[PDB]
Amino acid sequence: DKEFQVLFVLTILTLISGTIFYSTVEGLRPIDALYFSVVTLTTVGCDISPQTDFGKIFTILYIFIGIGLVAGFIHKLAVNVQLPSILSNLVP
Amino acid sequence: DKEFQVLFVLTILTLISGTIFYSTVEGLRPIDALYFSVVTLTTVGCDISPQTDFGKIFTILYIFIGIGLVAGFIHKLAVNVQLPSILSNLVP
Amino acid sequence: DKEFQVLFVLTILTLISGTIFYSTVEGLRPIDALYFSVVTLTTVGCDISPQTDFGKIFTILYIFIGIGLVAGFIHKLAVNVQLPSILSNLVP
Amino acid sequence: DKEFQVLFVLTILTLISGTIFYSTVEGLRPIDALYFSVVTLTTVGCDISPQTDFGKIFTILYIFIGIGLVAGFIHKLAVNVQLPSILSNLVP
Ligand SMILES: [Cs+]
Ligand SMILES: [K+]
Ligand SMILES: [K+]
Ligand SMILES: [K+]
Ligand SMILES: [K+]
Ligand SMILES: [K+]
Ligand SMILES: [K+]
Ligand SMILES: [K+]
Repeated sequence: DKEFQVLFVLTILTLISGTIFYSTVEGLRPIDALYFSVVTLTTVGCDISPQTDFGKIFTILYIFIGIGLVAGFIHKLAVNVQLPSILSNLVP
Repeated sequence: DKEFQVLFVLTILTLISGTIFYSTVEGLRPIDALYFSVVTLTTVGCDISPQTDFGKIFTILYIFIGIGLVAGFIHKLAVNVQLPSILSNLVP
Repeated sequence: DKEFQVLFVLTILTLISGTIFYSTVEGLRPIDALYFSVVTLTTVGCDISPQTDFGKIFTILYIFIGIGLVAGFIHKLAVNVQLPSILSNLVP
Repeated sequence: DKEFQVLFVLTILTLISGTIFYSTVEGLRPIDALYFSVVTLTTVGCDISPQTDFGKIFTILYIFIGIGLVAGFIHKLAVNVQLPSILSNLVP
């Protein structure tokens, strides 16, 4: 499934970029920076906000450019990969 | 309505898993753990974040795997079960 | 536009119910209770969480039953009512 | 691509309006006011809430009127402008 892999690669790259940015500029531990990237792009959010003007501007751009991609990835992780499995049982 | 029941079962199982995980690893009361699972997977969020690295990693995986499912469930709870009722009045 | 009015009425009723519930059980001012209802059902969220077990259970049910409705309402407020206006200028 | 530009213009105007409102009434720095507008309309949210009744009422209206628009803009920024680029490599 190429599109799955493609959306996966772009998401991975997006999250790597976010992890690097927030670990460097906002000073988060790598794991916390990946968490922040993930909850931002899925719109889940969390209890902290960037506190540098650079972090705020980057987050604005990051959100606008990443939400669509991660939403597409979540969609296919659910429908091209998850739906079939569901049918694997509910029909004999 | 099979698909409704199926989405319902998978959602229940997802939420049970989350309740168990967050009550065990993050140490939340069962009710708070279910709340956290629910607001996470609907992307509503809340004022607390996991504070163990295990909780953060699990939440990343949980979000990615659960959002699609709960969104589908919410869709059908609204359209295969809620829309008809609406027509039950607005047309004689 | 009937469906607009219908989605509007159901949303109003949903928000009224939320305002009453959160002003009574969580003890919020009416305006804060309406804010909480609105940011919950649009998944925007805010910096506070219900602190009674009754408020948490109600919010779980409220979210599951209301998000679909408000999403439909937001969709039509944007497409059956907002899109035409946009065309009102960008084409002579 | 006209629709892209149109959605872009309406989004810019929406965000400008939010920046002005929150910098004036809630007293946020311009950059923080734009951040608040952006995380509100993308439903990402943040760790602060308006504290004037005027800010709460405006945010209710702002959300209802803006979410649809920004969602459409995010969609096209991802599909009319981002998808082609993706094909630019994954096919020779
Ligand atoms: Cs959120
Ligand atoms: K901050
Ligand atoms: K959200
Ligand atoms: K929050
Ligand atoms: K934390
Ligand atoms: K959302
Ligand atoms: K609380
Ligand atoms: K506040």
